[PDB]
Amino acid sequence: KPHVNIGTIGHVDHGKTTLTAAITKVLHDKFPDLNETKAFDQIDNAPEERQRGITINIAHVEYQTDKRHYAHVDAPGHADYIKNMITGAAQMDGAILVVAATDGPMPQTREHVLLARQVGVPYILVALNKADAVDDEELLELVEMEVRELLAAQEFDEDAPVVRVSALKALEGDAKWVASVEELMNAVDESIPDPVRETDKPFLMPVEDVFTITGRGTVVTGRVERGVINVNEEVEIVGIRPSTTKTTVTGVEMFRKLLDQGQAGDNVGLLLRGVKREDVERGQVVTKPGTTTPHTEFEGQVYILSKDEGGRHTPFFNNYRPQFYFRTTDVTGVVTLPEGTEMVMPGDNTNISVKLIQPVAMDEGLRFAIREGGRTVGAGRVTKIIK
Ligand SMILES: Nc1nc2c(ncn2[C@@H]2O[C@H](COP(=O)(O)OP(=O)(O)O)[C@@H](O)[C@H]2O)c(=O)[nH]1
Ligand SMILES: [Mg+2]
Repeated sequence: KPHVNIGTIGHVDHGKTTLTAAITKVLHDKFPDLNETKAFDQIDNAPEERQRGITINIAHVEYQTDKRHYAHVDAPGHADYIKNMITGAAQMDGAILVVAATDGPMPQTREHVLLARQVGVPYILVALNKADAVDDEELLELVEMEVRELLAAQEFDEDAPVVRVSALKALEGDAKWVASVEELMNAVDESIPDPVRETDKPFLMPVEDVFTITGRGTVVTGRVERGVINVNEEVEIVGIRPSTTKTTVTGVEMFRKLLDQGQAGDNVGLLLRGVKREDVERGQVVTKPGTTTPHTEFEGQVYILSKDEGGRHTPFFNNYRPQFYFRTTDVTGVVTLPEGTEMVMPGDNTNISVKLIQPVAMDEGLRFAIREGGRTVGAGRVTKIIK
């Protein structure tokens, strides 16, 4: 019964919210287990979400098929999709592209799929909507060519399936189009690959602080993001200071217990053999040995907080010196703007190149904040690393 994060993406007036309403409905009349059929009113008039200091407008919805339980996310505004995806309100494990068969792919449709590659969304599949209105069959055929050629150039594939649906007629109970969105949810079931168990990910916990206890005890604290660790297994601290450390954890303890295994998500304290207190910093990470290494230069995709959200006032140029909150620490780096971009306004999303004065353990698809002395001015995700 795996849990999966998906969402509808596409142009405005193309019927993303309708299909989301149809999807939840089609499974609620067809399942006692599936949650309340949500109506267009409460999905379209989406609530307001504030995460990491950024304001969003996101509609969360849950439903489950017989193969997976899903966590669906929809937004009203296009910019909200820019916000959500880059700032991770939906660490999406799949995505449903919505292409209205009347218009076809529009700038956002390309912009959404493009941005899907920037944040590492593994799969995108297509829901050819509004087929209740298109007479011509060979027009529909071509509408599939433009898309499948949009998804092919953005490193996706022919493997991804296009499903002609009607988000309206299925929503209105028409058994011919109700079955159409039914096939979608089976494609959704099989096409999107199974998202890895956060337990089965390789071990990773960011360091939060460090103290001296007993005589030989130098505890490190943090909440495990990835994986689990067995007591006395070698770990690897990763580069707030320039070097790469290596030590064998000798005791893990959560609250009253002193476990031999800490799970992903647990607030845990790790006692270590072979380093002292002055060898560990916030933002350092205790990885499984050799799984991850710390880089210094990378290529990211960042969203800048706008005037209305308390974002930066002056636009910034190359050789911009902010801090980058990679995990539990603010590391200062310098910017180079992409060829063609001379200035970054508030509001603007952009690709970006960054050189850090520090080394930081990082992988692609890692959220980070951009701050002016603690005050966050933006956020983003790693897209490409260099050196
Ligand atoms: N005929 C038809 N109209 C649709 C369909 N899906 C959505 N619409 C229309 O599209 C309009 C906006 O739908 P909505 O889901 O809010 O679009 P989005 O949120 O921008 O993706 C509504 O007035 C619907 O009547 C469909 O499958 N068939
Ligand atoms: Mg919408």
